[PDB]
Amino acid sequence: EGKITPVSVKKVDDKVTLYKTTATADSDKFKISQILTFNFIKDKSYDKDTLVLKATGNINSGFVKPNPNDYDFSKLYWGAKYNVSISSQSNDSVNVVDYAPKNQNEEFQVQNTLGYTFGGDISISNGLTAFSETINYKQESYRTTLSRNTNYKNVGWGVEAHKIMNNGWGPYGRDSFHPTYGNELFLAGRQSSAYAGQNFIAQHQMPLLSRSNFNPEFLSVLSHRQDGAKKSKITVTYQREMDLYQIRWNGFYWAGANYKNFKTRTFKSTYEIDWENHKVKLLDTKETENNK
Repeated sequence: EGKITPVSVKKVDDKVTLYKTTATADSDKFKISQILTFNFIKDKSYDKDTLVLKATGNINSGFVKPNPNDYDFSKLYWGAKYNVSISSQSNDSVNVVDYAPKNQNEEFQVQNTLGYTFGGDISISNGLTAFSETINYKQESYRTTLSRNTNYKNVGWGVEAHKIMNNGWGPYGRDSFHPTYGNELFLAGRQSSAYAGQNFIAQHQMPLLSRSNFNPEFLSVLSHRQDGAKKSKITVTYQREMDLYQIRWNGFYWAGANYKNFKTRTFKSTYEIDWENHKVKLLDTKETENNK
Protein backbone atom coordinates (compact mmCIF):
# COMPACT_ATOMS: atom_id res chain seq x y z
CA GLU A 1 0.00 0.00 0.00
CA GLY A 2 1.66 3.21 -1.18
CA LYS A 3 2.43 5.53 -4.09
CA ILE A 4 4.39 6.01 -7.31
CA THR A 5 6.15 9.31 -8.06
CA PRO A 6 5.93 10.82 -11.57
CA VAL A 7 8.90 10.31 -13.90
CA SER A 8 11.88 12.62 -13.68
CA VAL A 9 14.00 12.86 -16.84
CA LYS A 10 17.68 13.58 -17.15
CA LYS A 11 19.23 13.96 -20.59
CA VAL A 12 22.86 12.91 -20.18
CA ASP A 13 24.46 13.22 -23.66
CA ASP A 14 22.44 13.04 -26.89
CA LYS A 15 22.75 9.23 -26.77
CA VAL A 16 21.62 8.52 -23.18
CA THR A 17 18.56 9.78 -21.28
CA LEU A 18 17.89 8.69 -17.69
CA TYR A 19 14.31 8.25 -16.45
CA LYS A 20 13.47 7.78 -12.79
CA THR A 21 10.39 6.82 -10.81
CA THR A 22 10.03 5.62 -7.20
CA ALA A 23 7.39 3.22 -5.97
CA THR A 24 6.55 2.59 -2.33
CA ALA A 25 4.60 -0.46 -1.08
CA ASP A 26 4.17 -1.05 2.66
CA SER A 27 2.95 -3.62 5.14
CA ASP A 28 1.95 -1.76 8.30
CA LYS A 29 1.12 -5.14 9.85
CA PHE A 30 4.58 -6.77 9.33
CA LYS A 31 6.46 -3.45 9.66
CA ILE A 32 8.06 -3.95 6.22
CA SER A 33 8.56 -1.00 3.86
CA GLN A 34 9.62 -1.31 0.19
CA ILE A 35 11.12 1.69 -1.61
CA LEU A 36 11.80 0.80 -5.23
CA THR A 37 13.65 3.25 -7.43
CA PHE A 38 13.46 2.40 -11.12
CA ASN A 39 16.20 4.02 -13.20
CA PHE A 40 15.51 3.54 -16.92
CA ILE A 41 18.52 4.00 -19.20
CA LYS A 42 17.77 4.70 -22.88
CA ASP A 43 21.05 4.51 -24.81
CA LYS A 44 20.88 4.90 -28.58
CA SER A 45 24.36 3.37 -28.84
CA TYR A 46 23.21 0.04 -27.36
CA ASP A 47 20.70 -2.52 -28.63
CA LYS A 48 19.19 -3.14 -25.19
CA ASP A 49 17.14 -1.07 -22.71
CA THR A 50 18.56 -1.06 -19.24
CA LEU A 51 16.69 -0.79 -15.96
CA VAL A 52 18.60 -0.23 -12.75
CA LEU A 53 16.32 -1.03 -9.84
CA LYS A 54 17.44 0.09 -6.39
CA ALA A 55 15.50 -1.63 -3.60
CA THR A 56 15.59 0.04 -0.20
CA GLY A 57 13.32 0.60 2.77
CA ASN A 58 12.86 -1.35 5.96
CA ILE A 59 12.30 -4.91 7.25
CA ASN A 60 11.51 -5.09 10.99
CA SER A 61 13.23 -7.89 12.92
CA GLY A 62 10.01 -9.10 14.51
CA PHE A 63 11.90 -9.39 17.81
CA VAL A 64 9.75 -10.31 20.84
CA LYS A 65 11.18 -9.81 24.39
CA PRO A 66 10.96 -12.71 26.83
CA ASN A 67 8.34 -12.63 29.65
CA PRO A 68 10.46 -11.72 32.74
CA ASN A 69 8.21 -13.94 34.92
CA ASP A 70 9.13 -17.19 33.12
CA TYR A 71 11.06 -19.15 35.80
CA ASP A 72 12.50 -22.43 34.48
CA PHE A 73 11.72 -22.06 30.77
CA SER A 74 11.66 -18.95 28.58
CA LYS A 75 11.86 -17.92 24.97
CA LEU A 76 12.31 -14.92 22.72
CA TYR A 77 11.92 -14.40 18.96
CA TRP A 78 14.63 -12.72 16.94
CA GLY A 79 15.23 -11.61 13.35
CA ALA A 80 17.62 -14.25 12.10
CA LYS A 81 17.59 -13.78 8.32
CA TYR A 82 16.38 -11.14 5.90
CA ASN A 83 15.55 -12.12 2.35
CA VAL A 84 14.97 -9.71 -0.52
CA SER A 85 14.02 -11.23 -3.93
CA ILE A 86 13.46 -9.71 -7.39
CA SER A 87 11.82 -11.73 -10.15
CA SER A 88 11.12 -10.99 -13.83
CA GLN A 89 7.68 -12.64 -14.11
CA SER A 90 6.92 -12.31 -17.80
CA ASN A 91 8.12 -11.16 -21.21
CA ASP A 92 10.89 -13.38 -22.56
CA SER A 93 12.73 -10.30 -23.86
CA VAL A 94 13.57 -9.17 -20.30
CA ASN A 95 16.37 -10.76 -18.22
CA VAL A 96 18.09 -10.06 -14.87
CA VAL A 97 21.67 -9.47 -16.09
CA ASP A 98 23.57 -7.88 -13.19
CA TYR A 99 23.25 -6.90 -9.53
CA ALA A 100 24.94 -5.66 -6.34
CA PRO A 101 26.03 -7.19 -4.12
CA LYS A 102 27.19 -9.81 -6.60
CA ASN A 103 29.14 -12.00 -4.15
CA GLN A 104 28.90 -13.30 -0.54
CA ASN A 105 29.86 -10.58 1.95
CA GLU A 106 30.31 -10.75 5.73
CA GLU A 107 31.68 -7.22 6.25
CA PHE A 108 29.93 -5.10 8.88
CA GLN A 109 29.18 -2.47 6.22
CA VAL A 110 28.43 -3.56 2.65
CA GLN A 111 29.28 -0.82 0.18
CA ASN A 112 29.28 -1.24 -3.60
CA THR A 113 28.99 1.01 -6.65
CA LEU A 114 27.27 0.01 -9.91
CA GLY A 115 28.28 2.01 -13.00
CA TYR A 116 26.80 2.08 -16.50
CA THR A 117 29.03 3.20 -19.39
CA PHE A 118 27.74 4.72 -22.68
CA GLY A 119 27.56 1.59 -24.84
CA GLY A 120 25.99 -0.76 -22.29
CA ASP A 121 28.85 -1.83 -19.99
CA ILE A 122 27.86 -2.54 -16.37
CA SER A 123 30.69 -2.40 -13.82
CA ILE A 124 30.35 -3.25 -10.11
CA SER A 125 33.04 -2.19 -7.65
CA ASN A 126 33.71 -2.37 -3.93
CA GLY A 127 33.15 0.79 -1.91
CA LEU A 128 31.28 4.03 -2.67
CA THR A 129 30.01 6.79 -16.89
CA ALA A 130 26.46 7.72 -17.94
CA PHE A 131 24.78 6.44 -14.74
CA SER A 132 25.99 5.48 -11.27
CA GLU A 133 24.35 4.12 -8.07
CA THR A 134 25.52 2.79 -4.72
CA ILE A 135 24.29 0.27 -2.10
CA ASN A 136 25.16 0.80 1.53
CA TYR A 137 23.90 -1.19 4.49
CA LYS A 138 24.98 -2.24 7.92
CA GLN A 139 24.81 -5.95 8.81
CA GLU A 140 27.11 -6.46 11.84
CA SER A 141 27.27 -10.15 12.91
CA TYR A 142 25.35 -11.17 9.76
CA ARG A 143 26.33 -12.38 6.30
CA THR A 144 24.97 -11.61 2.84
CA THR A 145 24.69 -14.47 0.38
CA LEU A 146 23.10 -14.69 -3.04
CA SER A 147 19.97 -16.85 -3.04
CA ARG A 148 20.30 -20.28 -4.62
CA ASN A 149 17.46 -19.75 -7.08
CA THR A 150 19.30 -16.82 -8.73
CA ASN A 151 19.12 -17.23 -12.52
CA TYR A 152 18.57 -15.21 -15.75
CA LYS A 153 15.20 -13.82 -14.56
CA ASN A 154 15.70 -13.89 -10.77
CA VAL A 155 18.01 -12.44 -8.13
CA GLY A 156 17.87 -12.64 -4.35
CA TRP A 157 19.96 -11.96 -1.26
CA GLY A 158 19.88 -13.33 2.24
CA VAL A 159 21.31 -11.36 5.17
CA GLU A 160 21.63 -14.02 7.86
CA ALA A 161 22.90 -14.26 11.46
CA HIS A 162 26.52 -15.40 11.08
CA LYS A 163 29.09 -14.73 13.83
CA ILE A 164 27.40 -13.52 17.02
CA MET A 165 29.46 -12.99 20.20
CA ASN A 166 27.78 -13.13 23.62
CA ASN A 167 30.59 -11.45 25.62
CA GLY A 168 33.92 -13.04 24.79
CA TRP A 169 32.08 -16.27 24.05
CA GLY A 170 31.44 -17.40 20.49
CA PRO A 171 31.01 -16.72 17.73
CA TYR A 172 27.59 -18.38 17.58
CA GLY A 173 25.08 -18.92 14.80
CA ARG A 174 21.54 -20.18 14.26
CA ASP A 175 23.01 -23.67 14.16
CA SER A 176 25.51 -23.72 17.01
CA PHE A 177 25.17 -26.38 19.69
CA HIS A 178 27.23 -27.30 22.73
CA PRO A 179 26.73 -30.99 23.67
CA THR A 180 25.64 -29.86 27.16
CA TYR A 181 24.47 -26.23 26.95
CA GLY A 182 22.80 -26.37 23.54
CA ASN A 183 22.66 -23.15 21.50
CA GLU A 184 24.16 -20.43 23.72
CA LEU A 185 23.50 -17.53 21.33
CA PHE A 186 21.61 -15.35 23.80
CA LEU A 187 22.19 -17.20 27.11
CA ALA A 188 23.45 -14.85 29.84
CA GLY A 189 24.82 -17.52 32.16
CA ARG A 190 25.14 -21.29 32.34
CA GLN A 191 24.51 -21.34 36.13
CA SER A 192 22.58 -18.10 36.76
CA SER A 193 20.43 -18.07 39.87
CA ALA A 194 17.79 -16.22 37.90
CA TYR A 195 14.40 -16.43 36.31
CA ALA A 196 14.59 -17.97 32.82
CA GLY A 197 12.86 -14.85 31.54
CA GLN A 198 15.72 -12.86 33.00
CA ASN A 199 18.63 -15.04 31.84
CA PHE A 200 19.16 -13.83 28.26
CA ILE A 201 21.79 -11.22 27.38
CA ALA A 202 20.56 -7.63 27.13
CA GLN A 203 19.03 -6.39 23.89
CA HIS A 204 21.87 -3.90 23.40
CA GLN A 205 24.31 -6.81 23.49
CA MET A 206 22.50 -8.50 20.60
CA PRO A 207 23.16 -7.50 16.98
CA LEU A 208 21.05 -4.55 15.72
CA LEU A 209 19.57 -6.81 12.98
CA SER A 210 18.48 -9.46 15.45
CA ARG A 211 16.42 -7.17 17.69
CA SER A 212 15.77 -3.99 15.70
CA ASN A 213 15.45 -4.03 11.89
CA PHE A 214 17.28 -4.25 8.57
CA ASN A 215 17.45 -1.36 6.08
CA PRO A 216 18.16 -3.08 2.75
CA GLU A 217 20.02 -1.54 -0.19
CA PHE A 218 20.14 -3.80 -3.23
CA LEU A 219 20.58 -3.19 -6.94
CA SER A 220 19.39 -5.33 -9.83
CA VAL A 221 19.89 -4.67 -13.55
CA LEU A 222 17.15 -5.81 -15.89
CA SER A 223 17.79 -5.86 -19.61
CA HIS A 224 15.16 -5.66 -22.38
CA ARG A 225 16.12 -7.08 -25.84
CA GLN A 226 14.29 -4.33 -27.84
CA ASP A 227 12.16 -6.92 -29.55
CA GLY A 228 8.78 -8.10 -28.17
CA ALA A 229 6.38 -6.51 -25.58
CA LYS A 230 7.08 -3.03 -24.12
CA LYS A 231 5.82 -3.99 -20.65
CA SER A 232 6.99 -6.74 -18.31
CA LYS A 233 6.02 -8.02 -14.86
CA ILE A 234 8.29 -7.87 -11.82
CA THR A 235 7.82 -9.00 -8.20
CA VAL A 236 9.85 -7.72 -5.25
CA THR A 237 9.75 -9.70 -1.97
CA TYR A 238 11.05 -8.55 1.44
CA GLN A 239 11.01 -11.25 4.12
CA ARG A 240 12.23 -12.08 7.62
CA GLU A 241 12.93 -15.47 9.09
CA MET A 242 12.36 -15.29 12.83
CA ASP A 243 14.04 -17.84 15.12
CA LEU A 244 12.59 -19.03 18.40
CA TYR A 245 15.42 -18.92 20.95
CA GLN A 246 14.70 -20.63 24.25
CA ILE A 247 16.48 -21.44 27.46
CA ARG A 248 15.64 -23.94 30.17
CA TRP A 249 16.90 -24.85 33.65
CA ASN A 250 17.06 -28.61 34.21
CA GLY A 251 17.94 -28.41 37.90
CA PHE A 252 21.69 -28.30 37.15
CA TYR A 253 22.46 -25.88 34.35
CA TRP A 254 20.91 -23.69 31.66
CA ALA A 255 20.73 -24.88 28.05
CA GLY A 256 19.59 -22.99 24.95
CA ALA A 257 17.78 -24.13 21.81
CA ASN A 258 17.25 -22.20 18.62
CA TYR A 259 14.33 -23.11 16.32
CA LYS A 260 15.38 -21.93 12.85
CA ASN A 261 12.72 -19.97 10.83
CA PHE A 262 9.94 -20.79 13.35
CA LYS A 263 7.92 -17.79 12.09
CA THR A 264 8.08 -16.15 8.64
CA ARG A 265 6.62 -12.80 7.54
CA THR A 266 6.65 -12.01 3.82
CA PHE A 267 5.64 -8.98 1.78
CA LYS A 268 5.53 -9.23 -2.04
CA SER A 269 4.69 -6.44 -4.47
CA THR A 270 4.00 -7.01 -8.19
CA TYR A 271 4.60 -4.23 -10.69
CA GLU A 272 4.04 -3.85 -14.40
CA ILE A 273 7.08 -2.16 -15.91
CA ASP A 274 6.37 0.06 -18.95
CA TRP A 275 9.77 0.25 -20.70
CA GLU A 276 8.42 2.57 -23.46
CA ASN A 277 6.97 5.14 -21.06
CA HIS A 278 9.46 4.54 -18.19
CA LYS A 279 6.62 4.07 -15.73
CA VAL A 280 5.66 1.33 -13.28
CA LYS A 281 2.21 0.35 -12.09
CA LEU A 282 1.32 -1.55 -8.93
CA LEU A 283 -0.58 -4.70 -9.85
CA ASP A 284 -0.71 -6.49 -6.51
CA THR A 285 0.57 -6.72 -2.92
CA LYS A 286 0.47 -9.85 -0.76
CA GLU A 287 1.25 -10.42 2.90
CA THR A 288 1.97 -14.02 3.82
CA GLU A 289 2.87 -15.62 7.13
CA ASN A 290 4.33 -18.88 8.18
CA ASN A 291 4.00 -20.10 11.80
CA LYS A 292 5.37 -23.50 12.96
